[PDB]
Amino acid sequence: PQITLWKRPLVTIKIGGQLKEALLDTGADDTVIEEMSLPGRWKPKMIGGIGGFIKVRQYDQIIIEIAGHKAIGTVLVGPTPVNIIGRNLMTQIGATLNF
Amino acid sequence: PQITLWKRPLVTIKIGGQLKEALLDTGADDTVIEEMSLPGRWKPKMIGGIGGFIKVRQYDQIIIEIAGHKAIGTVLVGPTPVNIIGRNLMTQIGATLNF
Ligand SMILES: CC(C)CN(C[C@@H](O)[C@H](Cc1ccccc1)NC(=O)O[C@H]1CO[C@H]2OCC[C@H]21)S(=O)(=O)c1ccc(N)cc1
Ligand SMILES: [Cl-]
Ligand SMILES: [Cl-]
Ligand code: NA
Repeated sequence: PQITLWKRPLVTIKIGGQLKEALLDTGADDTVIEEMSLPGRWKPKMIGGIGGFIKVRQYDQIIIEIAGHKAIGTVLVGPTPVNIIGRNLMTQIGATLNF
Repeated sequence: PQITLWKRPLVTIKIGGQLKEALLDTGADDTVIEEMSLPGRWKPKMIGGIGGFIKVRQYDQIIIEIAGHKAIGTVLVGPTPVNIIGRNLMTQIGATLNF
């Protein structure tokens, strides 16, 4: 699609067998999801934004379906106030900003 | 232009006669820039990101060039780690997300 920015660019994702809503966020380097279980190994990470840092679990090689488009990559899991799809996965679905 | 997301989508802005770099950020409702002087009165605002909230100064009807496009609108000033152009001004320059 072409998604205008009058409202938050929310999309449906599928991750870990679960359907969720997430924000397409060009200002996020990494994808960060609210607490949930994911399979395999993880390692701890700190990520920072406005407000400061939160501690997250970094899971690699996670498949996510984003608006119907499959992508694989790193997913960070932790106490984010919103599920955010970052550039690491947006590149994989061919997302661009146009003006 | 068409901006891919392999790198941070940084653009040049001009505000108060000064060039700055800023991030086109679809996950930001609001434009928030690092401390600087702007004309007129400001109003209080709290914004919440990853990390928690911060207090900012809200300036309305500020003239700002973004990647060579004129916008006039609300600019928040506060301790953001990076200058961020949010949806409020990205809509003024006609930006969309496409995939
Ligand atoms: C501040 C940016 C440089 C970085 N952020 C992404 C940004 O899009 C967040 C993403 C976001 C969105 C909602 C809540 C928390 C974080 N937006 C944000 O803080 O926007 C604030 C300004 O406008 C407001 O509208 C949204 C909250 C306000 S971040 O959420 O801190 C972040 C940092 C690292 C990663 N990997 C992923 C996300
Ligand atoms: Cl990745
Ligand atoms: Cl590409
Ligand atoms: Na893994």
